[PDB]
Amino acid sequence: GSKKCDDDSETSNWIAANTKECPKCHVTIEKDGGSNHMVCRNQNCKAEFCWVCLGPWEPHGSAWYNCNRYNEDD
Ligand SMILES: [Zn+2]
Ligand SMILES: [Zn+2]
Repeated sequence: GSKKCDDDSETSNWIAANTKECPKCHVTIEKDGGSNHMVCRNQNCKAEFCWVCLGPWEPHGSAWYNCNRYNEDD
């Protein structure tokens, strides 16, 4: 299956389902796996956002805004 090492981001053959980008500047990022506190890697951005829905992390930080990681209530 892995002919190469998927090291090339240019192809984006892996990012298609193994990674996502910043919803603000659209820079290739990578989920940590912790408390969902995802922050941009772009030094010209560094915006913190909810990786799950790719929305603002600020309302998600126990403020009032709830989100659905893998279990949707919808
Ligand atoms: Zn960004
Ligand atoms: Zn969210």
